[PDB]
Amino acid sequence: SMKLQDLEVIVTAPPAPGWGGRYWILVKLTTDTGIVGWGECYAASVGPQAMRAVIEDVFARHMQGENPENIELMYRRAYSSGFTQRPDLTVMGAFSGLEIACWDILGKDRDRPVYALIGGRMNERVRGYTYLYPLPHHDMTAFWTSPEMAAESALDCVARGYTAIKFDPAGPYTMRGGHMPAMTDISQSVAFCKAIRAAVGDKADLLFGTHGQFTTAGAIRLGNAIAPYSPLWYEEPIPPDAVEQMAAVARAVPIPVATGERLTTKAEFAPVLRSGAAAILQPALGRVGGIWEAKKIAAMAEVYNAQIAPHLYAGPVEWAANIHLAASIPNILMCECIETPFHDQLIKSTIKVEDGFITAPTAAGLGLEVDEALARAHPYTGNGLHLEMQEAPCDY
Amino acid sequence: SMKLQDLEVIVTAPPAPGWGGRYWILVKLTTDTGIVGWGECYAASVGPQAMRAVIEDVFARHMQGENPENIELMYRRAYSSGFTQRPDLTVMGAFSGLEIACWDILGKDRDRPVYALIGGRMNERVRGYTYLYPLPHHDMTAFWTSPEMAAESALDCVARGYTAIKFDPAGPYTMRGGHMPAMTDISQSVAFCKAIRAAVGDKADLLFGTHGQFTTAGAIRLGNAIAPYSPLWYEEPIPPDAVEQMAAVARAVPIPVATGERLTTKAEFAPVLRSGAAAILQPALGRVGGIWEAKKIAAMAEVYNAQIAPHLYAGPVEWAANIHLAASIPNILMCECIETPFHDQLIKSTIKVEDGFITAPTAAGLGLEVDEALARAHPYTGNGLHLEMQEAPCDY
Amino acid sequence: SMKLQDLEVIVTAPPAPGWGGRYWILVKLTTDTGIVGWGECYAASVGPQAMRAVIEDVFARHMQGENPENIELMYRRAYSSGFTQRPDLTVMGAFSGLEIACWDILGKDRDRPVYALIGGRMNERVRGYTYLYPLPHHDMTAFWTSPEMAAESALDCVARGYTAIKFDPAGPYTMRGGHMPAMTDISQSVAFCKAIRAAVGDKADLLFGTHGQFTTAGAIRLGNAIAPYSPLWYEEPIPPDAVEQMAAVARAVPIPVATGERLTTKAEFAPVLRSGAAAILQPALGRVGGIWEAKKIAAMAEVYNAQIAPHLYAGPVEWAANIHLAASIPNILMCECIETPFHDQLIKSTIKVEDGFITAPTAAGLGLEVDEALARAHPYTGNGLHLEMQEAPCDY
Amino acid sequence: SMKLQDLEVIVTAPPAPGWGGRYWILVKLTTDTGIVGWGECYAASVGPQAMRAVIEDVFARHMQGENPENIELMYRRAYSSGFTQRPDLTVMGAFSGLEIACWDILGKDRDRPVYALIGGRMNERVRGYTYLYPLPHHDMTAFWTSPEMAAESALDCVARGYTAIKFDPAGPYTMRGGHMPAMTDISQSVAFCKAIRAAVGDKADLLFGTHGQFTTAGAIRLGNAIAPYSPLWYEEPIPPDAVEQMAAVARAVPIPVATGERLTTKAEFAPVLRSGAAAILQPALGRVGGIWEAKKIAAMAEVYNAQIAPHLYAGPVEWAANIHLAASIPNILMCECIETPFHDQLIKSTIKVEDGFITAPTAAGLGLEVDEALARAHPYTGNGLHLEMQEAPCDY
Amino acid sequence: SMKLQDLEVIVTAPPAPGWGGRYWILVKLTTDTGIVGWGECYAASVGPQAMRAVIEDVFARHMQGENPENIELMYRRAYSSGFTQRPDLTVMGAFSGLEIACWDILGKDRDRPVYALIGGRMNERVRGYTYLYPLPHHDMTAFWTSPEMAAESALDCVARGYTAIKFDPAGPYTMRGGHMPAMTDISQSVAFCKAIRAAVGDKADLLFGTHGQFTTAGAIRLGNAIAPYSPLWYEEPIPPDAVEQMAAVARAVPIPVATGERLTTKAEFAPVLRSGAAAILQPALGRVGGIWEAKKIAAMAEVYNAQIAPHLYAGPVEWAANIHLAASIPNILMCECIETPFHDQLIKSTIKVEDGFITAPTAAGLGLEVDEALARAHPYTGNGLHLEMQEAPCDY
Repeated sequence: SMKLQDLEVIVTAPPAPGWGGRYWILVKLTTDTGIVGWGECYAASVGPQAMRAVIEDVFARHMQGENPENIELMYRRAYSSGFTQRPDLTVMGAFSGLEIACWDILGKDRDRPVYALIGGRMNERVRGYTYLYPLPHHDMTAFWTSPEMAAESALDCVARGYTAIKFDPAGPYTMRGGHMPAMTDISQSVAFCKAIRAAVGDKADLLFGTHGQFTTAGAIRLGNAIAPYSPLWYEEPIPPDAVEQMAAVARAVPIPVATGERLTTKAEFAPVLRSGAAAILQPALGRVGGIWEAKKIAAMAEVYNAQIAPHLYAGPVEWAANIHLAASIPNILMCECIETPFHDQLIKSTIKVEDGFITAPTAAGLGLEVDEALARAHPYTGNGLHLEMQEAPCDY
Repeated sequence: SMKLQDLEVIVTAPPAPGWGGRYWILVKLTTDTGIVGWGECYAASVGPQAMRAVIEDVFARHMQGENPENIELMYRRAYSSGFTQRPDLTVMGAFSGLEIACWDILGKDRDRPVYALIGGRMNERVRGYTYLYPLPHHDMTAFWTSPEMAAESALDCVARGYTAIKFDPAGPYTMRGGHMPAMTDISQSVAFCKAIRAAVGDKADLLFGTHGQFTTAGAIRLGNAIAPYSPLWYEEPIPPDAVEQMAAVARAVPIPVATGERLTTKAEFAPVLRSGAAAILQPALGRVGGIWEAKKIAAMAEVYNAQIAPHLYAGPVEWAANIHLAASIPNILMCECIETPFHDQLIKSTIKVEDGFITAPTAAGLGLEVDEALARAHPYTGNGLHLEMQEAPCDY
Repeated sequence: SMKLQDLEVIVTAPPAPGWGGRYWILVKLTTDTGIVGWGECYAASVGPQAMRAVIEDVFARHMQGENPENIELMYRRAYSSGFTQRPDLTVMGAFSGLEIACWDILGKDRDRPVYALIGGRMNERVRGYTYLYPLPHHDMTAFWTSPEMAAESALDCVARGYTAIKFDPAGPYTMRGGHMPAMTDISQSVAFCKAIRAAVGDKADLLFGTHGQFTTAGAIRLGNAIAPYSPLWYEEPIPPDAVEQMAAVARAVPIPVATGERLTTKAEFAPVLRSGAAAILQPALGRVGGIWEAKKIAAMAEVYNAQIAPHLYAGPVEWAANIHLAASIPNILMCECIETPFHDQLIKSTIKVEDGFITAPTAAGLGLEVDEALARAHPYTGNGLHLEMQEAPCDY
Repeated sequence: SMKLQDLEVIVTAPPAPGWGGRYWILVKLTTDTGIVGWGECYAASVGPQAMRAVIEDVFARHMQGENPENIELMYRRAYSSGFTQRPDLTVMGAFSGLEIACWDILGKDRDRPVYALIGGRMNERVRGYTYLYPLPHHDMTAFWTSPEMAAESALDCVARGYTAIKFDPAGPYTMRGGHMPAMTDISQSVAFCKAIRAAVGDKADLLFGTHGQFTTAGAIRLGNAIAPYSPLWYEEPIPPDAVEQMAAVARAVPIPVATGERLTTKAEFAPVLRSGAAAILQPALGRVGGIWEAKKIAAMAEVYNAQIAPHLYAGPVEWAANIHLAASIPNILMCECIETPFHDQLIKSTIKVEDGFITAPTAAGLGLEVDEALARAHPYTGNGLHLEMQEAPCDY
Repeated sequence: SMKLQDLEVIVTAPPAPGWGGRYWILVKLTTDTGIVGWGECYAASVGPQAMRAVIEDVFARHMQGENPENIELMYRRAYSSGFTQRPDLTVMGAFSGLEIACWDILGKDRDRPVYALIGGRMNERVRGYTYLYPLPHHDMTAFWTSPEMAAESALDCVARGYTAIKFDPAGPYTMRGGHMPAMTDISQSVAFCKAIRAAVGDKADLLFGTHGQFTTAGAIRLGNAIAPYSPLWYEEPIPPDAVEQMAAVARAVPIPVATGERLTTKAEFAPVLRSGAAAILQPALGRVGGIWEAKKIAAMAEVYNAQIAPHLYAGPVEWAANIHLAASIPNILMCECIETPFHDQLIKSTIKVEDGFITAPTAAGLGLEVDEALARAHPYTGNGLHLEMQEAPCDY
């Protein structure tokens, strides 16, 4: 009948230049019958050590002993934990990773690809995209304020088959809340869009990968400045804590709005759709509630004629979860990709970006072979968080 | 992979008094590997023979030769058939039954119950309800306008474990569209409620089960008249073709509004939730687009703090799908039930109501032993449609 | 007094190149007094043979034996059939054709043109428009992605007296639901507009004739990309299954939105006008519920200061119905025309486009002389639907 | 085609006690081919003498020498007269009566009843209702403030077969605008409903026939007070010049609101429906724009799940146009009736109320035989308008 | 300036019967200058052990080595931790308790009560209230379903000077989400209100203390049922994850809605007020973001003419922060109180309820003298969370 039994947490630090963050939180579950599943947690409101305790509390309290088929039940338990029953970002981070592991386990038990268990091969291939990263000759410090070098990266990404590319020239996000962009921030953003569009012409779409730096006013001003270059989407124009405000940006600029990487559960995505705050949803599966929760959200997007674009600023296990969701949904737009040697070998190259696209895996579960020894051979030893928000204010 | 190859359509007609309708449309699917699934189409816009052609077409065009795992894909094909991509009540009725059979097949192939493949056993048991049917010693003509006899039935249902009962005392629905209830329609309604509430007290809920006879004005007048007897739902107050009007009713009466049986696809249920037209959804699985589609709707009701009460005015195969949906969703209210000797024997009693509740089936697929020879022995020889809207006007 | 007695269904297949689709579903009704009427059905959710049974069911069940004068009555039965009373796309497709045939009958009985029966000659002549089709010297396959050949074709349309021309360069529509355009899809749309606008100058309006390929975001991006060339309308920017979304496109682009060819009944058109989803309504009379239902819709659009543009992707019979509707309403915009030899011959040339306009017919009924012989000598033997949604995704 | 040629206006004055008003304005049209049609104008802003000049002007400018078939065209002309194109109550009151005569003419030319021309026999019998008028033995002046005597009248109406009766005990309407009812106005209204509901029980519906006397606040207070007696409708709760405000009453009281007897054209009825100001429309056909205009309005009501209750405070001719409209619309609710010997005599007893209902007429046109001699023998010699608004304030 | 230096977490467990929960999480902060401040964390998503790691992380990352005066800055840091900047229930539960200790420290440094620091003594006495707990002679298990015994408790509370009492007879809250109440749930709720209102008369207000058990529909049914007994408020009618939905209850029932004990930060309270979801806010200070955050929220409530009713289901330390908030805000309504010997002892009887009220404290800071030894002598040895959500479904 099958029962979840063992939990291991492995925090692994990607090697410099560390595209993808300071550390990835990996979970490995084992059933009483020995079926092993991998998952990944997306949480950094507190550090990895605190998260370990959180993940183990979630697992023991709501999941250990349970039949892995009972995803609804386990979600309801974690979501309701401690008389809450409302989005707990940290707890959901914990549960999402464990839940993804459950799916990897279910695919192995059923001997099918995960997407085959959740609606079938809707898509043979999935369109991918990547951030513009420094080229092996780019001054890695200048590269981040250089329209010219970004355009070079864009050109290289296109040659590799990518049909869309993301970037954020808009300046620093801070702990202070939204701020008005400096004029130089606006000019910079225009120069980037101008340079990158001129480079790739029609061959690719531009994704403005803003990080919620701005007040509604600021976002609108910046939104209209980059409008002329025909960006596919305008990501997180304002901080994730004001739904009606983001819908206000959406109405005021011609660019489609994208958001979701910092949201969790359908409870939070529902109002985003209902108000018109975004036309493109970007869950981080390691945060949002897992694959199933994300299937629910994707069905919601359908009735708003909206598309999903799964977030990735983490490791290849989370990414695999994204691919499997992407594969099973009619309204997929594209999957975010982070192509590094370390991403590739953590899973022994089992899933791969091929000329811009990702093919639906054939292997069982997530289709991964996780290199646990490599994972353990790279411990995190910093005291920072996976991601961090600047202390200093915008520079005028 | 398994491919769907064969299709058999079987129209069977319930022996009198025919609780459940004039005929049930069963589809029996078989894959190339010899696995058999049963589905049930809920479609009566035209007769069984036209529907047979519709079902045959839909199957050959969009499903035959396809991996049964690909439910998303097949739904998209059917939904879009012929450059439509909007709800087609007749095609979707055909697809719904085929899609159901697909899940029976997948359940057998995985050797698991259907609910285990769609989120797991969220519910060990499911609350049931029945309509108030005449007792053996009841004049089967007088019964339907009799508060006194309806109360005897109410009592009999309570003694049998049922914790909820439905009735409709409000007069006939006609081809004409909504009308104003005769004042005697309101009086008879209030008298039913008075009698049934008196008899059961707290042991059961009252489900006022209208058939959309009324104009908005009329529906609101009726609703306010039966509100004192505290019904749990007010079902289809008006016709299924004006969401905003139903919401109007919902805002003007204290009773929760239930609707669904005449709706199809999530594209029609979305505006129902969005506009406040109904707090309780009642999809007919043989009509909405199948089990998967209904899972998406249940997920949608979920962010409206709303619940699902699967419709049943058909045979035991559709009921079975209702119950596998029910067992899998946290936001289930109750399942419509119809206990007749024919229902029971058509599935060799494999699924049964017990003391008002239904236990999550255990066997593979839908968990049924369909008695094909018995269904074929009961051909439909009538001229009528499964249901009919009378021609005569409301009698004043 | 006279009654509807006999029905013949005749499916006819136009010769290549096939402007008008794969087949037209013609209905011929005969009264017991021997008067003959013709009509056309617009339905392709299932194939010709299935429709035959549906049409035959609809007629036998609700129309046969009935006084043709009773349009309201027969509509209520079909609309309500089998306890539905919400739009059934397949049943209404069938009914519309029978309904149009009834009008032809009525016109022949009254010895007056149909328009004279439904409000009189409001318009002496009716403004027409056409798709841009390949000129004889055009590469058939290259033409469809060539701004240059389109402008050549558009110039020929102006020469023949057309004052508006339609085209769709935006790419393929798929069963997957709305997608985001490739930048090439946008570029190409712009080049088509630039080219076609430069050729015709003020001499003709451009109608951007899109097909619901896109997501709301994608539709908005495309929309104000083509705005600089001043299209008279922006057709079906998104799929027909999300009203509120289409209104969202309408608020965001400066172009007037037209829609309706995949809609049926006033019940579906009412929320389109009410929501501001479209300023221009394009019923297909063979689908929408017939000439009468279409008059009701046209009067509805009147109180929204909106107009009607009858859709044609079918035969001269549906077209005849369109023109009689057109001649009878104040708020007529224009009438889609498909000028092929076979369109002409099937009605022995009884109605003609002349220098871009059609003159109100004088002959009784629809004013046609249908060439049954011709129709029967062109049967449809194909396996496809009149129209079809492609399975492959948009190419990126 | 035949052309409208001659106009004859005939103002006739019902004998005492004169239920139906001070005078009816009849029009008699003759075609060049000698066909005679009768209609009725409903206009009293200015007196009989000024209205003659209005009617003669409208006829000569817009309708004389036109084919009577061209109803849309003639409406467009009158509606637009003198660069207006917005509802002109006075002009439309003239055109409505002329329009009705056109339908009478058309029915005779076609040799069918008018309803057979406008959608056919949707209804075989029309449900009727009547004001509570004094019984012979009643003090004709005490009666209007006597719940007891009103109850005797209602009870007599039920014996004659009526299933709904109307009354207004709410006090006088003044030229001042809406006022707050005196507490005595409210208590008397209550005492009327109580006595009439007690007398009729379920045998008849109560139609509260207010005359827009009250401010919104006052309307709401009155409505709530009478709610307990369950009136089918609450007529003109406030003046007809603030729709948003009437919607406010409708939302604040449980009683279905009815209005329309003082509105004209679909341009004024659209906002009523659209805002939820009324659930029941009551056009006066001699004012609203004619039979065709009433048809468009009825179609509009359909998509709001609302009904039509044709107004009558005039002669038998406008009543006939009411009956033919009612016969042709699915959403009829009931027709107001005024039973006096003079009504009967003016049309030679040709259409009658029988046991509460009216059977669809059979003779051609309106099916009337108007007694011109009797009309010309009853000249209006008074100065008063058909109806008037009190000068004196409400009495507190 | 002084800097926060040391943190000490102390989990303490109230003795039986343990009103106030399973354990309280206290924090003790010391400055480099040796000043000691106490606070209380309100978090139970995860257990005491995980929360320690959370609290220690938050303190070390964001507050250690900071001037305690910088409350805005420390909040901004914690709120934003790890690129979040949206409400994190778990992290905020940690920071809230730390924040309270900061205020205790500040009050001591300034040598004034905390309220004197945050707007001053707006109120000299705070109005209090309490749950109905069992009286000694009560069967401690029969009591919770005994209207009779609850009435005895309420009556005892009135003798002690309370002017408002809270109770919840509505049934259990489950991890499943909202459910429909059983009729017995509704009848018992009614019997509770009746017996308690009868006993207290006008001497006290009834606070219906529901726990978000119900679906919207169910919430509305329950509310209407209890309305007659005139409760001052209706607490958490539904789960805290659908504001639009809670506003819907508020509009549908006459009882003022209260909520907030499960929300955090002004970012979640703003939409509540803005949508009319609640008229009375009840923040748990140990969860919402601290005393300062509660102050901003109270100011927000002011412009909505809404009040604040500080939540307490924890120890005396959070209660103290409640009292100081209450003392400083114009729109206080009442403070929840839990009177156990252990509450008293933990703070050495230093703040007390007297005759239903609490007098503004006088000693510096929180005005408490926390008994660390008593706290450290009552370790939590259980595994359960402070509160939990039932697994079992509602019993019908």
